[PDB]
Order: sequence, then structure tokens, then C-alpha cells
Amino acid sequence: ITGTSTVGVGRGVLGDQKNINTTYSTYYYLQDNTRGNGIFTYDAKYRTTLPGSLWADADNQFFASYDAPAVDAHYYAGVTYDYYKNVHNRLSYDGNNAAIRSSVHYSQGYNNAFWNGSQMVYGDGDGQTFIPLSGGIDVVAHELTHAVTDYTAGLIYQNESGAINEAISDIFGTLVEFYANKNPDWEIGEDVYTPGISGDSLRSMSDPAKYGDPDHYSKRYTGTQDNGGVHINSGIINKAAYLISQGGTHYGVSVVGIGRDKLGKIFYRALTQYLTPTSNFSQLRAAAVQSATDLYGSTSQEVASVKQAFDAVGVK
Ligand SMILES: [Ca+2]
Ligand SMILES: [Ca+2]
Ligand SMILES: [Ca+2]
Ligand SMILES: [Ca+2]
Ligand SMILES: [Zn+2]
Repeated sequence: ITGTSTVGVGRGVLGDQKNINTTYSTYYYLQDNTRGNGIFTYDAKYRTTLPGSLWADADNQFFASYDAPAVDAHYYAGVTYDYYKNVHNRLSYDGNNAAIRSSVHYSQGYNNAFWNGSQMVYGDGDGQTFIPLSGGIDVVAHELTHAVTDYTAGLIYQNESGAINEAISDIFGTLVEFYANKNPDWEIGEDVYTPGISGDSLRSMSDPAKYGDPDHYSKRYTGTQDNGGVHINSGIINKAAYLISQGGTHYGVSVVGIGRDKLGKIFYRALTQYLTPTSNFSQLRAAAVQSATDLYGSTSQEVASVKQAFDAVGVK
């Protein structure tokens, strides 16, 4: 909508207070005009028709419990935009400042979030398995990164390509979490998963096997569930990325960490320059080695660490 840019205040899913960019025109709308062509947040009103209604508020104050998932979806989309712009010189997910749209309150008791090719969609969870999914910055950044992947490498959501697609989203989701410095860790979804249980999460990058995902290529899932294991076998790639950044010894193979910043740069380059829709794990290794080579030289520590990490998880 056309109107006056302003700033509202609200409370997120976890009860934290934050400022959000809104737009005033009779009502205050969740429309942020300060980033690209805008960030727009919609109310799906417990239905499955999308996008729903552009979120309208009478007084520019968002403290109702019904408001919380909208506040965080809007706010964390902003933070994710800033990350990609400031760190990777990328303007929105298409590189041309495309408007970012999110709907919250999707369906009833819906325990998921997703990018549907056009926008983000967040369920409220059932209150037991999940609380509203936009309360997790790593969740929001994970989803938005699917959009980036869609417009760049175009990794098919299936088998090894899909696993890479999933891992890329976990990696950048985590990097965004570190960027905003909000209780950062190498776990996925811990802020909104199982409010009854402390210390757990949906997936772990540092130790995928903690929740039954493979941390080695020999333990890959070869069946047909989950589109050929795209959320399962991502563990293999997630562990490799964890090792590149932090280092460690894994199945007897030692890896010197080179840190988060370089991890981001290497994988961003691989994603945007070298990966293709049908890339498999072995091609990912080659892309990553080549990207580090481009950035730091063929005899750098960086190239060496990327090699050791993939060696460690059994990807040749
Ligand atoms: Ca209000
Ligand atoms: Ca965290
Ligand atoms: Ca996390
Ligand atoms: Ca939990
Ligand atoms: Zn995903």
C-alpha cells in the first residue's frame, strides 16, 4: 500500500520487545519500505489460502499474543535481508531487491514453515511440538534461503540435490542466527521446538547423529521417504560445514577450523557460481574446493580445511 513509513513496537513469540518498520495509511500495516521493494507480512487467519490479508493494525502497537508471530516474521525477514545485503552484497533473494512476503497463522495447529516458490508461510504449531515457527530466527533464515537457492543453483528438491538444498538453508540459517547474535548455536529450531523440553532441537549441525541423522556418507539414507531423505542426509553436509568453521576430529580425520565468516563466503560462492540443479555431494565438494581456491589460493589453509572436512564425512 501507499503511505507514510514509520516505526511501531511489539512483542515477539518469545516475549521479547522489538521495533518494526510499518507503513501508515489509515491503518498501520506490516510493510517495511526501508529494504528493497519491501517486506510485507500477511494474516492467513487460520486458513490455507494465501497470502491472506496484509497485516493491518489500528495503533502501531503489536503486543497482542495474536500479533507475536507477525512481529517476528516481519522482523526476522528484515534481519535476513540485512545479512545477505551487508555480508554477501546480495539484494534480496533474487539479487534485484524482490519484495519479501510472509504469511503467518497458516492453517490450524500447523507444525511447519515453508517457502512455496513465491512467499514464506508459517504455522502456529500445536503448542506441544512447536510454538509459532517465525519465533526462530534460524527457521526464518532457513526458509528465506530456499528462495536464494531457487534463484541461483536451483537445486532440485530430491535425493542428494535436495539434501544439499536443505543443508544450505541450515547453514545460512545458522549464520544469520550468529549475525544477529541471538543466543547463537549450531542447532536448528531450538527456540520454537518443544516448549516443554529444554536443550533439544530439530537438527544438530555439530552432532547430527544426536537425533538420528547421518554424520557420514556411509550412513546415508537411500530409501524414498522425505523425497529421498532431504532432511536426513543434509546431516552429512551440515557436519562438514560445522567442521570447516569450528574444526575437530571426526571418524579419525582432523580438521582445522577457519571460522564462520569464511565458511559463509565459500558456500555462498559455491551456491551462486558453481552449483547446478542436479549437483550431488561429490559435485558440492568440488564446488567448495574451487570456491575456496578462488578466494584464498590453491595452497591455502582454507582449501586444505574444506578438503579435510569432506574427507571426514566420507564425501570424495
Ligand atoms: Ca495494536
Ligand atoms: Ca539459538
Ligand atoms: Ca539455532
Ligand atoms: Ca525444546
Ligand atoms: Zn528447508
